[PDB]
Amino acid sequence: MKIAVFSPSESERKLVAATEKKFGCELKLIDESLSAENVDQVADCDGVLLKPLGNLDDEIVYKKLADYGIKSIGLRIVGTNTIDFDLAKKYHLTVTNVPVYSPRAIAEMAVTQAMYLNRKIGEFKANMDKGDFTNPDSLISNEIYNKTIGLIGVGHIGSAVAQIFSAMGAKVLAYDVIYNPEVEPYLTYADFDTVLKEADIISLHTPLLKSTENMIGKKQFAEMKNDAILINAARGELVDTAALIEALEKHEIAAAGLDTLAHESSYFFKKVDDAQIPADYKKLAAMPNVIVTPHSAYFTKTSVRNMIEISLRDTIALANGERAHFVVSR
Amino acid sequence: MKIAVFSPSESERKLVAATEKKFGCELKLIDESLSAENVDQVADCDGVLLKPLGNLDDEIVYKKLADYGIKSIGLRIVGTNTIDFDLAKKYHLTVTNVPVYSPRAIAEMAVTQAMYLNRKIGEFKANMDKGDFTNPDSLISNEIYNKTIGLIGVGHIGSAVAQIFSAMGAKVLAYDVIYNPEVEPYLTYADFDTVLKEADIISLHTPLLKSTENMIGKKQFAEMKNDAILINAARGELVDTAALIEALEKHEIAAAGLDTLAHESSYFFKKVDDAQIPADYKKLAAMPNVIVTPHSAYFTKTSVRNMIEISLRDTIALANGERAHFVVSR
Amino acid sequence: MKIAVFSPSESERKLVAATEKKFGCELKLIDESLSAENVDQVADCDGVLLKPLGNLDDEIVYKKLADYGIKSIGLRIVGTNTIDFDLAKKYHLTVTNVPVYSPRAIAEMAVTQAMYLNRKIGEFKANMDKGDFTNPDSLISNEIYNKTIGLIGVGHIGSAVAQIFSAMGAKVLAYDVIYNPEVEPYLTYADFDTVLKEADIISLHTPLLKSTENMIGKKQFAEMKNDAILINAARGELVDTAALIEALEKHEIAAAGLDTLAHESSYFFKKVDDAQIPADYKKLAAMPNVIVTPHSAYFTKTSVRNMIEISLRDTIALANGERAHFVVSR
Amino acid sequence: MKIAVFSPSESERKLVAATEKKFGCELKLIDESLSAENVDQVADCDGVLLKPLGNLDDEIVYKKLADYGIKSIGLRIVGTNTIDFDLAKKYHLTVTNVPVYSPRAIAEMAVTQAMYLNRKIGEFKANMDKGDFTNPDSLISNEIYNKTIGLIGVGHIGSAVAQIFSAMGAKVLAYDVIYNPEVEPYLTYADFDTVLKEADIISLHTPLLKSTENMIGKKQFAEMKNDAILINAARGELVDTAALIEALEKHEIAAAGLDTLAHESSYFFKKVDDAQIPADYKKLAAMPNVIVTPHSAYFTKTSVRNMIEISLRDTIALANGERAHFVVSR
Ligand SMILES: NC(=O)c1ccc[n+]([C@@H]2O[C@H](COP(=O)([O-])OP(=O)(O)OC[C@H]3O[C@@H](n4cnc5c(N)ncnc54)[C@H](O)[C@@H]3O)[C@@H](O)[C@H]2O)c1
Ligand SMILES: NC(=O)c1ccc[n+]([C@@H]2O[C@H](COP(=O)([O-])OP(=O)(O)OC[C@H]3O[C@@H](n4cnc5c(N)ncnc54)[C@H](O)[C@@H]3O)[C@@H](O)[C@H]2O)c1
Ligand SMILES: NC(=O)c1ccc[n+]([C@@H]2O[C@H](COP(=O)([O-])OP(=O)(O)OC[C@H]3O[C@@H](n4cnc5c(N)ncnc54)[C@H](O)[C@@H]3O)[C@@H](O)[C@H]2O)c1
Ligand SMILES: NC(=O)c1ccc[n+]([C@@H]2O[C@H](COP(=O)([O-])OP(=O)(O)OC[C@H]3O[C@@H](n4cnc5c(N)ncnc54)[C@H](O)[C@@H]3O)[C@@H](O)[C@H]2O)c1
Repeated sequence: MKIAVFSPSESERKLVAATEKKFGCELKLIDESLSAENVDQVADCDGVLLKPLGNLDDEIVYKKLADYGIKSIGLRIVGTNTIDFDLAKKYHLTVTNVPVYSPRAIAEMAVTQAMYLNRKIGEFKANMDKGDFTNPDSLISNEIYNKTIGLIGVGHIGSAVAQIFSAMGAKVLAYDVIYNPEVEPYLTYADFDTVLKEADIISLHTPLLKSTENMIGKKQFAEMKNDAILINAARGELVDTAALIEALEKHEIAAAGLDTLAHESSYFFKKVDDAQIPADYKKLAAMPNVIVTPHSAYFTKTSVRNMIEISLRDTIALANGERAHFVVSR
Repeated sequence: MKIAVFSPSESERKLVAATEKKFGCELKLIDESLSAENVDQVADCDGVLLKPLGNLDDEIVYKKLADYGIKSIGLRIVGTNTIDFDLAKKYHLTVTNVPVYSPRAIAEMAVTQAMYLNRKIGEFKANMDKGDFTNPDSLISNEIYNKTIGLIGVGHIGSAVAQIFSAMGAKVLAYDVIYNPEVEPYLTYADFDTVLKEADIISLHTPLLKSTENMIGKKQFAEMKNDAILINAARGELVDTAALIEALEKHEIAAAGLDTLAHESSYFFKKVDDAQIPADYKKLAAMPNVIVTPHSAYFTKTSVRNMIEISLRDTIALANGERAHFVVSR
Repeated sequence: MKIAVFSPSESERKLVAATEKKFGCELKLIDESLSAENVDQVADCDGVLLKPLGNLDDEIVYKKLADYGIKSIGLRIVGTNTIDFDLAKKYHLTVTNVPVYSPRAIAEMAVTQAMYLNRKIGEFKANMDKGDFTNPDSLISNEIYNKTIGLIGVGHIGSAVAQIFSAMGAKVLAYDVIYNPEVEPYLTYADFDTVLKEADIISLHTPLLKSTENMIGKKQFAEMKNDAILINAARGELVDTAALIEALEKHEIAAAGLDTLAHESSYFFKKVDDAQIPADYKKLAAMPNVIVTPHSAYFTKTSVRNMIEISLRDTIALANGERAHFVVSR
Repeated sequence: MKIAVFSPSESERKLVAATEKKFGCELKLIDESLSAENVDQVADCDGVLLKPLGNLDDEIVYKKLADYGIKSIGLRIVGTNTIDFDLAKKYHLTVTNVPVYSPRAIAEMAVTQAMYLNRKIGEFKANMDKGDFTNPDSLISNEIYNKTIGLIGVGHIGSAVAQIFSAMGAKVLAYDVIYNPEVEPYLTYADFDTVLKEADIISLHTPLLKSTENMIGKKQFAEMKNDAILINAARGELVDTAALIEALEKHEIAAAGLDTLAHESSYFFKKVDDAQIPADYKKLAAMPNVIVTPHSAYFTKTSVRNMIEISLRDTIALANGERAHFVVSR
């Protein structure tokens, strides 16, 4: 039928025809995200796909959706915080989401950042920018199969990181609160401290909770090997940025790959002026042994494709009164 | 026994003591390369270990080796272009080398640079510098298991690139003029032209011969995919640098990672002033979709140790009358 | 505390001390499974672990459990059919289970059987038993990386089979009703018929439903490649045994590995006399190109360990009024 | 051109036509091995392709080759023990061979037999025959990623066994007298004795020399784990068959898979009567924890094709004056 798609990305636009054909449906793209202003635009539609910028706070929207026969909120993301479930239940609109879009995409960004820093390519470049094309011992590297990898958390994504590294021959240790037999071939569970002590490469794969805010701080960097490489492609708030920067400057660790940062929402996904970018980012950005990507581990064709198709699939099912995989409503 | 060592790296120095214990021999360390000037320091030595800066022109050195009972010359490296094998023969100096110190060192540089450029991490950084923290579609990436790898030449190193990439799920194609059943679990043989046409990532592993100089030029960039990544951790002269720069500038290929570059001799392995760095490097280094490392793919602990411990071991054998594994002709 | 363990296996007995220590609890093993007769034995216990032979039909058991403070039925299996949930809810006894004990154990049995039949070791043995130590062409094999694998269903177990085979270099196709991004690196989804047509090795990984009873029958064997190898380490009822036997005898397929068979419960896990074993089994047993194991893909140390520990873990939690992973009760 | 072929296998016959087209040459097929009796059939031939049953004793054959312009002798196999290299030299017959036709053929036999015996599939069958369909603890297995593999010798084949096993998650240890950096991602080097002590699965990949005959005897079985699996797809004479049988009978090791056996010449590759089969084979074949295959680890399509297409290719080159890759000394 006709499904409204709000807040389409440049990348989602490229998929529309394929998607229309595959699902035998029409997509109606609207350039802003859904809000009391432009809800009058789903009148001609049977369902709705959202990428909310900011909260759906008012109920004039939640009502007018019900009026037009819409029975679902189809989210093209994992995050649900913009969705007032108070109102959702009230108007009988269920909510679907997209939790798993591509674990390998994030995983591969993690491994990639780790590789580059291990090989010290940025430091070399910094050396070269100043005229130094030597091979000093300080920039000596090592084969990845001589490395121990430490995962904090596993999940779909950590599971994938281990698969990859273990496939290159590295030894992989993980701390976790749940035991999962699936990953045993690829890693060995150990506890938190042995993992911080013995890892050459550490990568974060922990959900953000009040209990894990700042779980990597000054104490942990000191416990880490001085030539270790931290990677955080999980949640910025897991790491104490200042403790990081300091650990970096005092050489208590060797490098870092960050696809997330605390207080990122202020500048990530945005165009901005110098005066708008925070100073901690600028510090990390100026370091040849640091990578920062703007939270784009996810950003592959498959992630983008799946974000559309999984959300559409569920949303159509609930337009037919059929059953949808990824509810979050009862 | 005592084996002399010429012109070690500062990281070669770091292993010395460990090597002495592990072999149970002494290592008379001389900073500068062997010459008529320092040849007499070998008097009290059994065998010799060589890293020649330059051609070994003088003959009075080859005589004096054989007058000191030196029965072989142990290249720590793979090159031979300074050994006058004619003089070696008269003085009955058998000549060993190290051809295989760490294929995976180099394979991993090549993989590492491919993944970084695939994830377009430097293009993201180039944006972030100008205030842009978005995810435009021009920087969308892909999972490695959706890419095709094309190898020109295989060899020890290429074989290793194929193992790793195919272990991450990629299709690996390879062109070679010699068949090796060993590598078929990891790749599929194809014609040169089909490799260029079909490969998303192309990595060169072809020796520099007279018939392979500028093997990749204008014609061949023309034949590649326009989102292709070209990796050269082999020999700079395999690639026509102007053809490459033009191809990059015109977006006829997507990225390149080069550990080696035509005309590098003049500045690789040196400290130099802006004026001494060529203009073709300055262009490449300015491109956020390019990586240049200073021929450091080899540079791991493992390599540095093997450069020493493999030469030593054939040098001690030949001194004891035994078999060396890496004797060399012409 | 003290947890009763009913119907302990010989293998579970070997784990008890380790388990007691790890969980800081006492295990009380009872040789029969739980029944109205011996329920008076959990009086001294705080929870209960079951391996039911046959249905828990009567409620004298379900009551007397409640009387003694027991708040859970802790199953050391996946199957719940013996559990009268009518009565469970009635006595406020929740039910836990063990769905995932070791996917790799089943997966590895599958791969193993497949390998052996591909290499034709049994046919060779049959040849040898008669005095033939030749290498006839009919018993020529091939490298596994020249093979295409077909999975019907994926799941945890199929996912694992693909990982392994793909790691050996084989091409892996799967049909499935759900899309799972996790397995894309290891297989390629295709539809049912292409998979039956193009696979050299096919393995079943489909749950038993009325819709999948006999889904492999005469029609399918005919569609399969004549030199293909079917493996069923899923559910016996998925395959039409007579259609199988016939396909085997007419050489419409080449071999089969079966850890399950229709009407197995009559003899599996049992000691029996010749007159007690069915004729279809005896036929398949007499074929050198057939393996039948008595439903023991699961049977490793890890499966057995996990079956105990996962069921104990949950069961203790519910003894404390804490939360248990694997409920099946509401 | 025309190349004669002597004593092809019936599976060698099957490839002939395909080979002719792929090379664009003829293949004059002669059933029996080259002799003074059939040497004259080569008159109209360019080069020759050899599978000698026996010693090439006569000299008048070597003369007549060189009178027919035959410049080389192309062994399709790896053996040389029937080539009188002395006579080859006078007649200027350069002598090629095939040492590397398919390392993975054999590696995969070795892996296949290890997994079958680890899963104890034959011990289960031995039980099922006697009416027992249970899962006693004496037949419990384990996941491959919990086992340690020990390789005595590496080589092309051993290297392949290490790749596969380490790709399934196992720890691989190897003893060798030569260092190869290439294999370090897949295994870790150790002493001979620590390999025997620590390995759950042991696979031999050591050439039969005078110094390796009965390399595995009573002493060494004594040193192995008592649930160890010994795999010999190398050369029978590496193992003391009586020591092995005694070790099995006494349960000093857990299983063995042998593709090769001391004194096999007398019955491997033949059809024979009970009376002609030795008693040490009869014992082994009776053990459900043993596998004997008739030296067929090599036997894949790929091998058979390479035995022909690698010899052909060096034989055509040498006939055209070009370089052969597998010329042989002594
Ligand atoms: N940068 C990105 O592009 C991006 C995108 C999506 C998700 N993420 C983040 O990456 C993480 C990994 O994703 P996933 O799908 O593999 O995870 P998941 O959410 O599927 O599973 C989380 C896992 O973390 C572990 N864990 C739970 N509590 C923990 C604790 N207190 N301490 C340590 N470990 C704990 C458990 O193993 C659990 O299974 C997510 O939690 C999310 O925060 C990042
Ligand atoms: N960047 C570094 O740090 C570094 C250091 C040392 C060596 N290298 C280079 O890495 C490269 C890969 O090494 P390798 O072990 O594969 O080399 P190798 O010498 O072991 O074999 C190279 C392969 O190239 C193939 N080849 C030959 N002629 C060819 C042609 N005309 N076209 C295509 N292929 C051809 C050969 O079959 C051979 O198998 C080599 O060129 C080596 O010089 C790089
Ligand atoms: N022999 C043994 O030792 C043993 C032990 C446990 C389970 N099993 C069997 O093996 C199977 C695989 O286990 P698992 O944990 O990987 O699976 P699972 O139960 O976790 O998942 C089942 C999967 O099968 C697929 N599927 C569902 N319906 C289908 C249909 N109609 N046609 C084709 N495919 C469909 C889906 O991908 C689904 O995810 C189980 O379903 C079970 O029957 C065997
Ligand atoms: N069963 C079959 O079908 C079949 C067919 C052909 C060959 N093979 C055999 O398979 C075996 C493995 O082949 P490969 O390619 O590894 O052989 P290879 O000749 O390539 O190398 C064998 C390795 O054994 C090592 N070695 C040498 N002396 C040793 C000693 N004293 N102790 C321990 N190790 C030592 C060497 O370092 C060498 O690396 C060989 O013995 C070969 O004869 C079997």
